[PDB]
Amino acid sequence: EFNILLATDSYKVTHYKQYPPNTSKVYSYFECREKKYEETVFYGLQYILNKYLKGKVVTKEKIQEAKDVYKEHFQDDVFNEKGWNYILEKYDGHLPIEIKAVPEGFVIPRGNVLFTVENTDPECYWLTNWIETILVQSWYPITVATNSREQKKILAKYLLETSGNLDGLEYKLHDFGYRGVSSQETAGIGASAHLVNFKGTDTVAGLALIKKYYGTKDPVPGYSVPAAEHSTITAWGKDHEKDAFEHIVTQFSSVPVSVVSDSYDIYNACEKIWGEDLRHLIVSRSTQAPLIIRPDSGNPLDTVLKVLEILGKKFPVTENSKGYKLLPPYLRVIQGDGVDINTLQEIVEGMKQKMWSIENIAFGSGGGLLQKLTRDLLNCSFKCSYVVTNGLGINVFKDPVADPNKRSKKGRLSLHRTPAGNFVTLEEGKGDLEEYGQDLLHTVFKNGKVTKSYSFDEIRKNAQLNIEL
Amino acid sequence: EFNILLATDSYKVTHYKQYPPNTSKVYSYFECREKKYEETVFYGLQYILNKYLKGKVVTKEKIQEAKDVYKEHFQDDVFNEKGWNYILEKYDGHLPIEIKAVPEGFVIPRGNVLFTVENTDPECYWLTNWIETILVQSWYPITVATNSREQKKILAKYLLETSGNLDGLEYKLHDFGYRGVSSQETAGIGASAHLVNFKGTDTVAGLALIKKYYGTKDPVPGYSVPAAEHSTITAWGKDHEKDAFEHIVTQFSSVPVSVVSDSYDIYNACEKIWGEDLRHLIVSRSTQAPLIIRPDSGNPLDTVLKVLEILGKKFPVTENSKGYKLLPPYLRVIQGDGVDINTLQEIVEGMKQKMWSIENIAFGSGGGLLQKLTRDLLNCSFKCSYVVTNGLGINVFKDPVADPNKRSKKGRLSLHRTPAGNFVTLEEGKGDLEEYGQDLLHTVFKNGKVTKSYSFDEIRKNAQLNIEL
Ligand SMILES: Cc1ccc(-n2cc3c(N4CCC[C@H](C(=O)NCc5ccc6sccc6c5)C4)ncnc3n2)cc1F
Ligand SMILES: Cc1ccc(-n2cc3c(N4CCC[C@H](C(=O)NCc5ccc6sccc6c5)C4)ncnc3n2)cc1F
Ligand SMILES: NC(=O)c1cccnc1
Ligand SMILES: NC(=O)c1cccnc1
Ligand SMILES: [Cl-]
Repeated sequence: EFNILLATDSYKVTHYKQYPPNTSKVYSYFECREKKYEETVFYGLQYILNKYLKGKVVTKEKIQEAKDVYKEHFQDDVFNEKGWNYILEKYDGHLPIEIKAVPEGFVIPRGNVLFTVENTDPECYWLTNWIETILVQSWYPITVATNSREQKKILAKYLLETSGNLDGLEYKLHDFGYRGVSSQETAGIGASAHLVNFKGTDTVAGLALIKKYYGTKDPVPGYSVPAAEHSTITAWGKDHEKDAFEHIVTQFSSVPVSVVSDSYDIYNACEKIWGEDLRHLIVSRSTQAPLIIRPDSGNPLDTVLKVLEILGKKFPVTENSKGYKLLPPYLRVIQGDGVDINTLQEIVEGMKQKMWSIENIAFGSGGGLLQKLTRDLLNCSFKCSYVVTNGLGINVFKDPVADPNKRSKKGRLSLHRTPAGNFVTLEEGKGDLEEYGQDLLHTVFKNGKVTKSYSFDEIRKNAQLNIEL
Repeated sequence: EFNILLATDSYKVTHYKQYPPNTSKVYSYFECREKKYEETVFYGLQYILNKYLKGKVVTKEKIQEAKDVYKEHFQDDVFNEKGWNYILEKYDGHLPIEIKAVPEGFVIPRGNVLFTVENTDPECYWLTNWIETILVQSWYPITVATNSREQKKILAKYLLETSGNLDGLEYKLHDFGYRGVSSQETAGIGASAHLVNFKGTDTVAGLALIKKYYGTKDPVPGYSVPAAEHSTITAWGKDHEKDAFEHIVTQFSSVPVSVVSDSYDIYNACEKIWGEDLRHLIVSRSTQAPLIIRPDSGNPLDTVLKVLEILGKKFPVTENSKGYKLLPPYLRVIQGDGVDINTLQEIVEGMKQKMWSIENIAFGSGGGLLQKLTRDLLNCSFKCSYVVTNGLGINVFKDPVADPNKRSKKGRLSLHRTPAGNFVTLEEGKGDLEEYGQDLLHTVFKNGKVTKSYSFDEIRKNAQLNIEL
């Protein structure tokens, strides 16, 4: 079982002896600091509140196990067994903490308060920063959702430019990162953060997380189609690649099917196997069940252009109303090797320069989508900004001399609409003056209970693009 | 509960229909492909075998749950219920799989088979690659352990050059990465891959993972010391940084204590507060309990050098037998910001040029140690190499025209010691010829049971550096 007593950085165990004497309150906030990723999607906190923070999280056994571990870990007795016993006996193991947060799915510019944490009992002044480590891991669902939405921005721009509309935009970036992430739990969290912006996923674990912690009107959060891998092609033997292709397309004749075609020679497969030997099987296919040719190797842009050029000469190409070339509706393409936000931009721009519509293509991303991201990318940070000591509050901050980018905000914080409809974070309790209207943070957690929640449908609506609205 | 049926890439649900008819065996292997990271530490598979693969992993309830999710996910009934029901009835939900692997902790050059997977029942030919996604996630503990051990090599070289020995080498790279990773489960896995090489960690989760899945003779795998964060300093007030310092070194007067000193001005704090105002508190400290000044900002190399020059002029420096300057034993330094393998190399090289011993310093790394890594880095791959169809085995592989690096191995594989003491992977069953001694691959899993396991103590032994030997 999970033990929140053992779910923190080791040094935090010793933090209670470091605060000034008579500290009654510790108040802290989370932000994506300014340093392009100018705006972030807030998503993932609700998962953490339910899975790890709500309910009876303290028991006598959990106190005892933390005791025994920390005695040997530090080779000394520094564990605050008294304060954890106080929480057990006084609150039946419920955390005396208040967390206020911007609604999930909201798109907020960099450098604004996203959530705040404070203790609701003077005796638990140390508890605020104890749970810093758990809460800061929200950087990851925030960064996946933000990085995924930025790629959707690129995709929407070139789809609209080459086709005249945004049809099928939500299926243009498909999650292929299950194997490429660091764990099963990461796969679920990251796939759900992708599904805030798109509908296509192969990481099954995201669907379960969404249903369990957020919910949707529809039965399934994400969708997928039948597809081949190298083992199901190569197992037929090198000389029988055509037999594998024919068997697979026939097996899924009425639904869309993706067939990786680069096992030996991608160019030969598109020109000779799909384009000649098996062309009859492809042309008969329905509009709703196209053959999706997937290259998996080589330079991502060079491969897509040569693949499209080959198919354009074996298959009937039309020109759409914007003047961009279109494969017949039974034939499409997916590029799922080496796709990240940077190469995605290079591919669609190169496709447009060669007059190919983005309608022809979808993208799969693995490591780029879920694994190649860090807390440093959006500068996610958690800092103390206000404490009460001897009954007097003081506005608290850091201001390192060698880096003004690491300066932290001062005092009690609030998030507001500006008169022009933008966002601003008010410092030093100044939101109490009511010059900017109402604080947009809501209490989402108080004294062990989740007090406000959002369905995954609300989050998706919140996270939409302007071009979509 | 965890459902193995919902723990794979979506398209693998459809793969049982794509293999050639009359296929009785699918045999697949894992390698860190060649393309410096010339050798990898094999670590982490035993965690996955116990947590996810062993025992009764299939139930009627699980099969039903999977059936309903996949019907909506694909908008088609494609799930192989008969195959999963066959496993329930014939083997009480135990997976008919055999996994052979190199012992954990072994240091193997790139491009060598590390483990193989095959089905043991002809009806379950599809199951070998169903569990590809689960197994491939071993890239992460392998990559953390490899990257951490390479940094230990760098540290070992420069400590030895500057001090004449390796005393304290195992404590020179400290895991700060708990908050910087993507999830709780990732934190446990990655911190345990670090403890294969070092003893210092602030990520408590990794300790429980080791004790539960690997084990140690010692009470705990990793250790830590009391340490301050910015909140415990800044909470005292901007004009009271000196009061916070003095309160903390007195609260932890008999154990080693790390104090972040860059809240406002790292160089003022070293020169004036530690250097003059609190110097008396410092000089009296024991060798066993030094003050560890920690800079958390600026250029990592420039800050460490300036910090050491400042301290060298306020405290009595000695010159060791190699001619390198040594702080007094009650005073040490830790750089725990912006540290990865590249900058770690720049720091110790810069310290050597300025004639500072590596004895003076340790390093703390967070994102670099546990989160800034991908499967691309060691090119961890899982590919099918052998199948039996119609009673005949055939050697299977991919060989994309665009990339020579993506070529896979052929046939049944074995791992051997060469005459010169190196390693070789024999293809096409040629290990049967017995010209190369015993296969170093061992059956670690068969038909639902873990058949050989290793203690964390033997893993640390296997992963030792040559310089340590
Ligand atoms: C693994 C994977 C599978 C499919 C898609 N995908 C669906 C698209 C879509 N839809 C959704 C289905 C009904 C309807 C539809 O016409 N389908 C067929 C279709 C159309 C275009 C493309 S391009 C690559 C595949 C494909 C398939 C509306 N519209 C636009 N682009 C879409 N891409 C992307 C993937 F990464
Ligand atoms: C968070 C943290 C804590 C300690 C270390 N750490 C211990 C070292 C060691 N030891 C081990 C303990 C007993 C004994 C010892 O002298 N201790 C105190 C000590 C000595 C050197 C240094 S340098 C930075 C900190 C520090 C502390 C022998 N020998 C060499 N270098 C060592 N670094 C590194 C960290 F990142
Ligand atoms: N459906 C796919 O093509 C896929 C899924 C997961 C990983 N790689 C590719
Ligand atoms: N002990 C430390 O100094 C520490 C731990 C975790 C994160 N940052 C710093
Ligand atoms: Cl209890």
